[PDB]
Amino acid sequence: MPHRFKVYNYMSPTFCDHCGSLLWGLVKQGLKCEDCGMNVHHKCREKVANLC
Ligand SMILES: CCCCCCC(=O)OC[C@H](COP(=O)(O)OCC[N+](C)(C)C)OC(=O)CCCCCC
Ligand SMILES: CCCCCCC(=O)OC[C@H](COP(=O)(O)OCC[N+](C)(C)C)OC(=O)CCCCCC
Ligand SMILES: CCCCCCC(=O)OC[C@H](COP(=O)(O)OCC[N+](C)(C)C)OC(=O)CCCCCC
Ligand SMILES: [Zn+2]
Ligand SMILES: [Zn+2]
Repeated sequence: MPHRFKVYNYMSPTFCDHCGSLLWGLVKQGLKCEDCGMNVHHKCREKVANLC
């Protein structure tokens, strides 16, 4: 099933579940899936399989 990613403000350092690199920045550092909690870079979103 597709994910439902929504922009998220990460309060502690957090790494992208797709590529492994840090979700760097002060705010809105990436996207969190509302249904499974996966965290991704904005630009990793299209690389993620529809396996929510
Ligand atoms: C030496 C690190 C160089 C890269 C800088 C990345 C960074 O600063 O944020 C990654 C936070 C920072 O850890 P913190 O210093 O904020 O404390 C959390 C550590 N622990 C989870 C064990 C309680 O670390 C983690 O939570 C887990 C990943 C640690 C290895 C990543 C290189
Ligand atoms: C905090 C100390 C740890 C240093 C960071 C370690 C690290 O993970 O570096 C790698 C990620 C790369 O993330 P990027 O935001 O460049 O994009 C990765 C996703 N995609 C390639 C698909 C677009 O890039 C960064 O995070 C570095 C900061 C980039 C700009 C800061 C002025
Ligand atoms: C004096 C103003 C400094 C200029 C920096 C721009 C800024 O205000 O912060 C913006 C970024 C978002 O990243 P940026 O908009 O700087 O670049 C995009 C990075 N990526 C395409 C990989 C997502 O949002 C953040 O939270 C990071 C804080 C700044 C780090 C970037 C150098
Ligand atoms: Zn999901
Ligand atoms: Zn990523």
